[PDB]
Amino acid sequence: SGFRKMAFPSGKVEGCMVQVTCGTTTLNGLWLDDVVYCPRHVICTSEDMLNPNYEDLLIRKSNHNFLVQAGNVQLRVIGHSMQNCVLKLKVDTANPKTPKYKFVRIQPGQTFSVLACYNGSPSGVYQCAMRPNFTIKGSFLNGSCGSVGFNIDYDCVSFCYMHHMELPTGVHAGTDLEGNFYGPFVDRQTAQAAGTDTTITVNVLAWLYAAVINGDRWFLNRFTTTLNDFNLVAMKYNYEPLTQDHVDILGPLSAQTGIAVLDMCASLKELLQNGMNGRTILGSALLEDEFTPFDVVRQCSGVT
Amino acid sequence: SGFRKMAFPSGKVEGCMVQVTCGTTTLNGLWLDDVVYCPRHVICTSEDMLNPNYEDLLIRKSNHNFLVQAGNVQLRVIGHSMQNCVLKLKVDTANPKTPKYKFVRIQPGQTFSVLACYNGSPSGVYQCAMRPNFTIKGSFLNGSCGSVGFNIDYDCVSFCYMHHMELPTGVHAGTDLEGNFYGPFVDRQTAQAAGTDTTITVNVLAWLYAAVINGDRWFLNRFTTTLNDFNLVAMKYNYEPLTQDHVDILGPLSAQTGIAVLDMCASLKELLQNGMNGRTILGSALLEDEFTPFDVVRQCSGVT
Ligand SMILES: O=C1C[C@@](O)(C(=O)Nc2cncc3ccccc23)c2cc(Cl)ccc2N1
Ligand SMILES: O=C1C[C@@](O)(C(=O)Nc2cncc3ccccc23)c2cc(Cl)ccc2N1
Repeated sequence: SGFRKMAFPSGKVEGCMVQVTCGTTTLNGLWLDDVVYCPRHVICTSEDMLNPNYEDLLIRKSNHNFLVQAGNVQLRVIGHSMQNCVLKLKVDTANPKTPKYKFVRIQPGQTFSVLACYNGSPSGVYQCAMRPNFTIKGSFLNGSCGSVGFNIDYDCVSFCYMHHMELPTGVHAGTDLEGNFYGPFVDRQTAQAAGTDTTITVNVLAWLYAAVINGDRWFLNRFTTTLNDFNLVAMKYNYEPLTQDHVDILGPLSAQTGIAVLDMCASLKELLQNGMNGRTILGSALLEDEFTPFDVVRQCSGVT
Repeated sequence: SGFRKMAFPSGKVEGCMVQVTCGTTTLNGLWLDDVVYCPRHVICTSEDMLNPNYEDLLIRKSNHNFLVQAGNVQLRVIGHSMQNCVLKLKVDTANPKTPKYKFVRIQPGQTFSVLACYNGSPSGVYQCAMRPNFTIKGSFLNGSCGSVGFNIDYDCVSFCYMHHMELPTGVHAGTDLEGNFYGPFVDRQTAQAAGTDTTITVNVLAWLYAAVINGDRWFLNRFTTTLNDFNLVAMKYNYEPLTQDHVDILGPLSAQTGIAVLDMCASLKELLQNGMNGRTILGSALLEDEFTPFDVVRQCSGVT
């Protein structure tokens, strides 16, 4: 028992991290097969970042201007291309530590592990969620650019996120591995509005099921609700509306605990209207929305 | 910016995890050089665990009864010995993935990363603290035994914890890598009292400094205090007494923020006496004690 914000083991991703330098800018790159992926802002100077013309800036660059270092050995760049907001540097050596992998674009509300890196070196691993507004509440400093987000299914690493920037608000923005930003964000040093964020309702319900599985049951009540009634409350508290799709994904947890989804919704409704009254759930004094129903079942069943 | 409960990258430890079977019991082992370390309860049956005579039980076992599997290849056991609560299985092959390592016994209040494993396979990584009462609030299911806790300093892995058991209270207990339990715990299926736990005061102060570094400053007040006055409050709220040693370790954070340690103590005193009033600090509605002053500086400076 016990419930922790658990990240995937980072080993398969650590073997892919490289350092990419172009001019005076150094950031992280992801080496898979004979290709290194990194943010396209690696080609910028400080004056360029205010309004960069990436096409023009990349033209002034040659393969030899991209210094790729894997650990302490240098990689030879034989090709360069821009795909949306990432650069793909073709190297002459295939990474011998390339795991089985996929590039996937995650949906908001889904979770992933981030391997924070500096100078191509892994420094830490943490679990986070893609916010409904397409930002991530990470932990990233200057040089962290190029760090990736991923999920692991047995031996396959699904890369879903590459870190690009920190908005003036302190939240983080980035792309999938094809260079498409999640959200309305652009890779420019400009004020950018992230939308109104909401709480991931299905995840909070999954975490309430994890609390029940782990003995924390004080919040359970003698009430039930309807999807429509619950959603009136969810709207008032900036929670994502619950759909039958969310109810269906909560099926396994509803079966394991024997608590119908709408009964757990009623518990959540009372928690939202009345607060925690100074109590905690799984060691937290607020409602946690960074565990999906899949995460809760995985952790509560020990999937390796 | 941003502050996350970050674990160390688990790659160096994943390369050491093996599966150890003895009779019908399977748990995790740690393969370093030509030695596999695992909990000595691997030699027990269910009836044995109530009051095991480990010396007698181990006598009935031979090298060939210990099945050690690294990934999918079998290791040949050429020696077996019990050291306190761990078994050391000498194998004829040195682990080619053995990182530079040390066995260290951590002090209560210190933190470490856990690589949760099942059947010798890593399933997740999370950061936790050794509670002042020598328990850990982990996330462990049956089969997790043998999972280890560690810290990483550049290329050196300091192993500090091996998981042994879950107490009836849901908290976790285990040993250092020499088999010495942290706390009064014994490896028996018996009711065991963990002492009264306290909050790691120096860690909460470090986390308050991390909040200040990250912009969350609402809790800062126009007050100061003395070590003696603050400790009267710490005693009342089950917080560890603050010593000049803790003040000295907070030095770097006091210098970075320009907030004297006793001024931060006064902020903490008001937070303890008056609560959070429905506000949050670094996304948390309670006072976090699982980040040491070293963790805060490391994360806030990006040490790889
Ligand atoms: O300040 C910058 C540099 C930049 O490379 C960046 O934000 N990176 C970092 C990434 N993540 C977190 C950070 C925290 C502290 C400083 C830097 C961070 C950058 C890139 C873009 Cl596409 C737009 C604006 C900027 N503005
Ligand atoms: O139930 C048991 C089996 C035992 O191997 C154990 O607790 N392991 C597990 C370890 N960690 C978490 C768990 C959670 C759920 C079940 C098992 C857990 C065990 C070992 C000892 Cl030295 C004493 C009592 C016991 N009692």
